Amino acid sequence: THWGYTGHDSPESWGNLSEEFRLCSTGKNQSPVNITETVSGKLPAIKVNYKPSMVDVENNGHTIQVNYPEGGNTLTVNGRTYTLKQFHFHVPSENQIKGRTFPMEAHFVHLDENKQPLVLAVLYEAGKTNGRLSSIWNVMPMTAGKVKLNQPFDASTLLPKRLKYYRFAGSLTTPPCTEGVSWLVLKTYDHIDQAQAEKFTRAVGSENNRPVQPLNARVVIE
Ligand SMILES: NS(=O)(=O)c1nnc(NC(=O)CC2CCCCC2)s1
Ligand SMILES: [Zn+2]
Repeated sequence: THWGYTGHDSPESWGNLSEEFRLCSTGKNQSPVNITETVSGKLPAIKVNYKPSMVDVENNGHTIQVNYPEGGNTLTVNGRTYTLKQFHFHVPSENQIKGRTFPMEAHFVHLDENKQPLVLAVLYEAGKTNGRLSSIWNVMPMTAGKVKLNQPFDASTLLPKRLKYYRFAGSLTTPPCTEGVSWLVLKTYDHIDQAQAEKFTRAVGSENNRPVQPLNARVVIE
């Protein structure tokens, strides 16, 4: 069933579009969130194991996604290795820090051996063109369709050297809004410029950011 960010299909309505999307409205750990107060805790360090891989880029009406057919881009935290299935973008950002909304957000989506989801998010400030993201922008399908990018791609370079993060539990930010998703949101911002935001949006069709969901009982660790 169709869903989106304007009209009757918009997030306020995802629950009612079908039986499967019901959690979108009745969830109590829904993403995104606005990150206000936090608990200072001694979090486990992220280990990054990203390397050049043969990737392919997809526009599906909703977002611009880079998919990894072959495993071997992984991420280790507290003993468990999480495999990157894909990364993708939202303009503007979905999550917020202290009321604040970022020009763009990227979500690196992993599963461990046990099919336990983990999203790693990177927020982008407005600034200089993003040189590392040009490879992907330069062949971004501006209407629905999957090309297959011919230069290996190093997600390595989209992650910062400084890897402090907010930690909470949540959900898919797109239907069916499944919960039980680990969220790790990176304190070091990257950057994109005006041209890049508008181009992603041009292509996707609209702003693609679900509204911030109430934390409820959840604590964000910092
Ligand atoms: N907008 S977002 O970053 O929260 C999303 N990222 N991935 C999404 N869906 C999938 O990755 C497929 C897969 C299917 C079942 C296991 C978990 C997720 S929504
Ligand atoms: Zn996302």
